[PDB]
Amino acid sequence: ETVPVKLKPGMDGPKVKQWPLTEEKIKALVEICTEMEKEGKISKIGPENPYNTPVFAIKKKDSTKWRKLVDFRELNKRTQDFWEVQIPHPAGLKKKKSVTVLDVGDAYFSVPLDEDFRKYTAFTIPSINNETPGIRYQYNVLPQGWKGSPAIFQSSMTKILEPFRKQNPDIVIYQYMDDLYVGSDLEIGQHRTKIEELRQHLLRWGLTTPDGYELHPDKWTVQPIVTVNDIQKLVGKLNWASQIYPGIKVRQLSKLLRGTKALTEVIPLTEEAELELAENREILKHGVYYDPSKDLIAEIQKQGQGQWTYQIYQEPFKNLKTGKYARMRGAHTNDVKQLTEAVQKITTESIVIWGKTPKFKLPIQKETWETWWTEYWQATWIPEWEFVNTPPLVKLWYQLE
Repeated sequence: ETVPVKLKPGMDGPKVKQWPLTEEKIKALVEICTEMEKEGKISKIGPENPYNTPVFAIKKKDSTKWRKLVDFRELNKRTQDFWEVQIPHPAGLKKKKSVTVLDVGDAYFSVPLDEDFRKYTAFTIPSINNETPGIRYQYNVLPQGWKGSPAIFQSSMTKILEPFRKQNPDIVIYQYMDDLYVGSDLEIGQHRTKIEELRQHLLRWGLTTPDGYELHPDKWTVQPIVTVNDIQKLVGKLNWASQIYPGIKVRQLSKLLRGTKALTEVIPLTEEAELELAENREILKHGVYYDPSKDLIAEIQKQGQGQWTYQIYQEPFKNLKTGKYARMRGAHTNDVKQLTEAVQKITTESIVIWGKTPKFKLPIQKETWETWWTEYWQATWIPEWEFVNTPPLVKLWYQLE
């Protein structure tokens, strides 16, 4: 029985023009869709259907095989709120040594979609070289990219993950849309095989996965701190921290390090050193509070060569996070391609940290972005974005600024 779903009250279905596509991407979309139809994942529809949603084709990682990407941003805004289902967002996830991202989207296609709602998923596939009108389809199954899919597939996913979660209590698995984020502190080799065990478990359920994507949230921000061998570790950490806090205490701890004492030797804790340790922990340890009910906003500025700066906030001037991205040496300069990668990363961070995608303000012209962005986009999701409003300067040769 299809889980009944409704649009938000007083809201109609999405109508969004389908953007023009390259012959190559079209030829891929046609072939992809022809097969989705044979499998009954989608069905042709008649002229009686007003609604439309935009579609494109991307390629993930090194894969030369095309993936279809539908833009549900409108539909998702207009869809009912599933929050009843949502399991508070894990804070520990961002702490983990390694976090891998799996695309579970294939799972959704085994679940039928409510017959009443299907009309709203309508999309148009342009023909080759626009020789004939485009063909319009809809979704008979939970589509990838629609916020309803994960909410409705929740119970089923929980069942699939249960055994592995029981078997690995120290591994955190968190889902956002079509992606499964698996964190852990395990040695990278151990972690990797844990992912592979997972992938083989999901495969037992018929759920197929593409090779994972490795993240190291450890390296996103600069971080707080934590036998004779151990006392050397501390002293080394304080000396390092000394270049930061001039008040860090050293000599008292150094006084205990004089000797031939072996690694095994256990040094006693003197009342002289403990003062330096308690005061050090004291210099170790505010910020701005994050409100789950509000929205995350991300502003991006271009710093002029390879450089881009960003801030993430809710109320202006109060920033939850600020950072910078820079173009690699030896990389061609393409501002859209670079900006596209920055947006995807900032989003990945927001997803991992607050479990939410920020609304973007992009330092670039609307036209440029909307033309190019799909070329460089590797993500299964798209955020909301807004372009700074200024007109670009148009100057002919014979004109003087």
